[PDB]
Amino acid sequence: DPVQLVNFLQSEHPQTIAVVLSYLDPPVAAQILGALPEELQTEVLKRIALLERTSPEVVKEIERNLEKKISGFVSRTFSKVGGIDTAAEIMNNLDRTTEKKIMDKLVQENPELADEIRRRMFVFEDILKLDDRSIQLVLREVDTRDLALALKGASDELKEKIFKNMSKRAAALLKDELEYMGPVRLKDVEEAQQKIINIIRRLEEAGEIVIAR
Ligand SMILES: [Ca+2]
Ligand SMILES: [Ca+2]
Repeated sequence: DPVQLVNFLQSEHPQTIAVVLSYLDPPVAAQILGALPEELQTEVLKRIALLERTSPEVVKEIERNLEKKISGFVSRTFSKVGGIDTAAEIMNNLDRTTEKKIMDKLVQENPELADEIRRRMFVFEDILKLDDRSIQLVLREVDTRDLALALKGASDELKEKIFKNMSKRAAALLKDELEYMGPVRLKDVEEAQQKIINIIRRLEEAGEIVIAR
């Protein structure tokens, strides 16, 4: 059912439809053209054909911004390459014997790098490997809004590890807000989780807690 497309275009003038249809894959562009009112059809195609001779000023402006946005992505992504994030992602994907060997050597040789990589490897579910005191320390820094949102994207064992580390009442209160907030978007769960991730990272940066490995 493409139809919502047809109504969008139905009430436009031929040159605007020609401009709109030209940024599509031609089979899609044809399906839409075929469904447009019969009286508009021939003239839309004529305008599509003659579009590189008329050449609207809007087309160049669309390219001038398409160009800049793709350019900037390329510059932000590839001007510097590698780094601590890359290193962390690689270690998370290595076989356990290899990553223990690499981490073991870095604890001897360059201990602060090992720590940087350790912090950067941490991912939300790694809270399960934190000890109770560490979790308790993390909780007195995170607010209940941020925590509840973050757990809406969590497994039971994770939720349980949190519940065991708060007062018997505040656990029951937390369980309640999780039941009654409902619809939340992935984006909001991610940054809530990331807010917590940074707190865990800052606390280990200060030597307040240990991240297991
Ligand atoms: Ca980079
Ligand atoms: Ca440190």
